[PDB]
Amino acid sequence: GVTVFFHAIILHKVFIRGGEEFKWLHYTRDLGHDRVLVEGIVCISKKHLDKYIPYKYVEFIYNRCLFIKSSLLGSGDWHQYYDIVLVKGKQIAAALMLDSTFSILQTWDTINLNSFFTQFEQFCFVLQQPMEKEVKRYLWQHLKKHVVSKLKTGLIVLFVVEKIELLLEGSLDWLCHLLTSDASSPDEFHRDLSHILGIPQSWRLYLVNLCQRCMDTRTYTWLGALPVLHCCMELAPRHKDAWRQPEDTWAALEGLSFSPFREQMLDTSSLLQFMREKQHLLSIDEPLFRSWFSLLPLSHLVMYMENFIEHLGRFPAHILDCLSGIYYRLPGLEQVLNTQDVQDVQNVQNILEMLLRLLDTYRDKIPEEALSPSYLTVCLKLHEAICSSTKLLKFYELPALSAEIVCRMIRLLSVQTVFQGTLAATKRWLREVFTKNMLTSSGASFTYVKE
Repeated sequence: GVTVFFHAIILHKVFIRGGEEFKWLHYTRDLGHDRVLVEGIVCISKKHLDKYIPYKYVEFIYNRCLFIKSSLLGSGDWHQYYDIVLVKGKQIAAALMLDSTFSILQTWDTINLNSFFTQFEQFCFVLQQPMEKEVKRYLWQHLKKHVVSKLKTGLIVLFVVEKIELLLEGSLDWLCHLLTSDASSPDEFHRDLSHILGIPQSWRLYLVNLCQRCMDTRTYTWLGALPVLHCCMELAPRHKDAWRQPEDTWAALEGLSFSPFREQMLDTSSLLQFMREKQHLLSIDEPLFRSWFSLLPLSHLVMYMENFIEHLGRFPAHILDCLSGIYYRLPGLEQVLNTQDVQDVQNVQNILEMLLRLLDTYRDKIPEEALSPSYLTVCLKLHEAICSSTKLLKFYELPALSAEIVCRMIRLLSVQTVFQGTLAATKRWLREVFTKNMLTSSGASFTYVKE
């Protein structure tokens, strides 16, 4: 037989009766609050599964209907809830459902986890189609109260809110802090995440819908949660032309539109402060750095390479990523160089000087397993842009720095073609810059003082 556990809300004796599929109970705990929760167990045949089995309580209806659906039955027991014998009862029963379904998470293990998942799926199937802002608000209340081993509960809360379509109304902070792993080690992170992510479920989609929020609502705590998403993403390895990968893949932000948030986030100082607080994350998840490099505007990229110079010293294979990131910003760079604003051009010069610092300082430290010649090409791209947008002569330092980057990359190691392209771009820049002769008609003075 397959068993069903009916619950109900309201001396007298209650009885369970209906169709003869089983013609014509016990006290659980009298909550108080002017109500009692009365339950009952009954085991029906094993062939009556997924069949309508209307029932009754002797009940006042403002016939009930059961569906023991074979798609949600686990060990073989079903749990029917929310039976009342309205909105007030709905809220009370939501509270009790939350408490009951979380009373199984005591011994975090695959067994109790799957039991919780099965009970939740069953009851929510019964709930969403029984045949509501207040309900969502009160459920958020009880959830926050019951919850405030942190990563598992964060993922569980995320799964729940996505199942109950409970948007995080103004407090993404708390859930993103829960999903933020204080673990300073990668193995510990994977250990905390595995027992809960190994379950077949839509973790990636939930995390992506959580990350899109906190970006469309203009916040930053979600960054600390990016690592988890990455474990759920199962990203692919880099190839011979990693530069050809889109910015969303290379940055490990698939399914997220970050360019709008990147360009519309008006306070990047707090972003960098949050980052520096959670710098340990960079060690447990490699791509995180990249992701961050992708979520920062071109005006606050040097600070990101400076504050986290130590990490790059521990992880020099990230230096190259910087270049890649800058490549994915080429338009903006050009948008800045095609103009003559000294501040932004100077920021770009600073960026390139920082990249040269990284190369030289950490020239004797990069791991040959991450030093692909693709970056050479990437560098060349950069050069071309710096030589195509930089029209004035008082900005030779940027073509010079680009050529120096190419030189250091070649020294780190096709090559001839990249050198040809670099020389060609330099000659083109000199041509489009030196349009008049070097010396005056008399020859006494030069035309361009800086030639």
